[PDB]
Amino acid sequence: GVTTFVALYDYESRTETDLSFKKGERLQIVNTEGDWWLAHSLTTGQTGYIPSNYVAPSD
Repeated sequence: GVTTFVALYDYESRTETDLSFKKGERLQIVNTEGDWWLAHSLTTGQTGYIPSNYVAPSD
């Protein structure tokens, strides 16, 4: 199903495959095994891996 999170802190992309996002962005997982998740930003429309410890669940 849909699994969504909100960013607690800004994250700047530093690799070829991760995703930059800002505090407050809504992100969905494209599941939550592990610490790095493939995500899509509902805010920005971009995608990439995000660190799970920068985000928190959001209905």
